[PDB]
Amino acid sequence: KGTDSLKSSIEKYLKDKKAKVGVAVLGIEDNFKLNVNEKHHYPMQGTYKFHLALAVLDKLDKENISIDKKLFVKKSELLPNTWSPLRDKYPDGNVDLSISEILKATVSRSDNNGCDILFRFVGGTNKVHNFISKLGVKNISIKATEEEMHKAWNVQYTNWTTPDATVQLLKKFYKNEILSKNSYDYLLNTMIETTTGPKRLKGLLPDGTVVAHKTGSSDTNDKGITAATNDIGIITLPNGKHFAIAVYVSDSSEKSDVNEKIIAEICKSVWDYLVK
Ligand SMILES: O=C(O)[C@H]1/C(=C/CO)O[C@@H]2CC(=O)N21
Ligand SMILES: [Cl-]
Repeated sequence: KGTDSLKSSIEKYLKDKKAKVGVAVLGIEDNFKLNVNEKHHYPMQGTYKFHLALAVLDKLDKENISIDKKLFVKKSELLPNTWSPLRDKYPDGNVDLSISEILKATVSRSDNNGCDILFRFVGGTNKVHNFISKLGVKNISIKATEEEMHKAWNVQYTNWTTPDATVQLLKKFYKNEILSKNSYDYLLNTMIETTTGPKRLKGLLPDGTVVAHKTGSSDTNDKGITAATNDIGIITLPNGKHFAIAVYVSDSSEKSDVNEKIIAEICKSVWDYLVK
């Protein structure tokens, strides 16, 4: 009967997939809800740079600090051997960068040094955890910086979420219940104006569908397990309405192109349902 047939359709798709896949959908203006494998903790990876950006922009809003205020970034903070367009652009460090530019690198391009710079700015991972909890969203654990996750293999699992929590947080954000209008407009634009994950949530959608999103990805260990392949965001339906969706393909033995196709197929079948 509608939602449960779509849910059964997704579960049948997931049966032969060697991964633990979590799915959540929340209508923005017309309450719609769908969960698959909700009672599970999924490693977030890069998706938690969205949570960090909320915390940075909230701090700017509350303390009346301009997004153009510049922060001095020491060379020792532009770590090597990590994804970081910031360090590529400023290899020698010791540069004054506006918060706006660090945020853009972090959200739109998933900069890891940008991420840790901003964690320092808001007072560390626990401060972001508290900020998120006090918004009334439970079941998000934020324990490790990018530099910390790049050490032991296990550390990435201490940044975890249920799919429900993400989609609740995306909806609060998207309905502008969190930020000032200017902070909201900026974060939203950087989530639309990203080049990442073209084969994930957006993979099978019609050309030009606007999708504000944040990806997350992990390494693959030598037992062929890719810990995390994620995409979360807000999608615009043909009638101009929206839905928040989060897909976490975790602890997967499948090849990377299958992991992305899973996100794209699931999103497509949710799209088809709400369009019909
Ligand atoms: O497009 C719409 O009319 C509504 C809808 C209808 C089907 O549940 O559900 C999704 C949530 C939303 O905004 N959409
Ligand atoms: Cl690969």
